[PDB]
Amino acid sequence: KTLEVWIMPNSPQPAEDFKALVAPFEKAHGVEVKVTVLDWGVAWTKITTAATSGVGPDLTQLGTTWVGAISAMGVLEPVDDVLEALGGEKAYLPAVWRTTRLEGARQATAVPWFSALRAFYYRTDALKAAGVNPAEMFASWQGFEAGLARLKASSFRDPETKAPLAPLCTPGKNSWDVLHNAAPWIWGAGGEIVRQAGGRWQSALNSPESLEGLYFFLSLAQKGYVPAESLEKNTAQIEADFQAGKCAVFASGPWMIQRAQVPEAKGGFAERTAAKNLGVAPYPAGPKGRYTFFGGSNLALFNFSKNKPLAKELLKYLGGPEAQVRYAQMTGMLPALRSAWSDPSFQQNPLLRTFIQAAQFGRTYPSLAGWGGVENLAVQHLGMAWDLVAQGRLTREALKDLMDKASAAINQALR
Ligand SMILES: O=S([O-])[O-]
Ligand SMILES: [Cl-]
Repeated sequence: KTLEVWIMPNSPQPAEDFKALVAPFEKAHGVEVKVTVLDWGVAWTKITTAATSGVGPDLTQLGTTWVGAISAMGVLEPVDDVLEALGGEKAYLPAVWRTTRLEGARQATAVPWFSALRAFYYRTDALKAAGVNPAEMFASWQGFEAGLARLKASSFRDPETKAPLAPLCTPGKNSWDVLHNAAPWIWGAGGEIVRQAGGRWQSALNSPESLEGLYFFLSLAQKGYVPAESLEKNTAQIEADFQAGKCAVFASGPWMIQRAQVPEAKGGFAERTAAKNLGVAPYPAGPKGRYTFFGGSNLALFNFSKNKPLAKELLKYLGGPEAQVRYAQMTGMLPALRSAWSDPSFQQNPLLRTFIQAAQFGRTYPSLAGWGGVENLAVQHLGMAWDLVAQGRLTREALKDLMDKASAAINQALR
């Protein structure tokens, strides 16, 4: 008696980690869980083919931003029942709960599995040497920029590189997460990517507030705070640069905390100066709010499964306390289930405690069926803004004309 699950590579040994996660469930139910690991390069197309053909697994992982699109194809089983048995809506952050359904939909089609959230890592030694107080650097945007000006002026050299640290490392346009990097700034200025008006969704990227947050973020790169080399690279490469002592400050997820403990030999950075001088702070309070970008993944049940009762039991298991703590450990993510945040594995680690403070500002995109195309069209136009930054040519006026073009393309795709 077997269940099939599709996952993406969430942990260092994806298949082995997941088989170890579900071993107590297999024992309690006398069943085998078969897991297939889908590379992020192919997971979407594969899940899409499963949806159209009626051929696929019992359960699939979905990126949180995938929920709307797959739910709208009519192929996912309602899991309102699973979510109630896990404690219902108030068992989750509002931003995580929004990812359980197509936006506006009556029934839940996905169970929260784990959360990817971004906070700022910083070199405690570099801020010390630049005379930057971390509380002030991360309390306002003015403080954030004043902090980067002291880090730019600083004579601090990394003990290993014997070279200056870049004040801020961030990707520009050559990364999968272009929109995610900008989102906190758009939100913090009081804006948003999409808005409801006359009862339908429209681009809000050209709103006054959205443009202010975007220009604030992008102009940091234009003022000398971000290396030109950062703008050509992806998030993984920027991670590597921070580990190798080239960056004072950069946004990433909780997984860096585990990597700081792992030898270079085994793909961690324990021996690097950065590992022993690691601070974390949430994104700084904006003038019109304070927001932490949430992503990560949920689990869903194809309505063609012949094993819905056992699959729902496995959804309750994976979504529930013990597996929530266990898989967060394996993946270096935060549990989707808020009760799992009190586990000693989190509470005994001050860096994880800071990620839990960052979690209270949690915000996600609305779960639109057409979210992919909105994000893709946004990212096309943000990329052109990053090109202007790279030349020192981004003005507020030039940013507005690109986001007006973005907004016309987005509105047509939504209309
Ligand atoms: O360092 S103590 O806060 O875990
Ligand atoms: Cl939004």
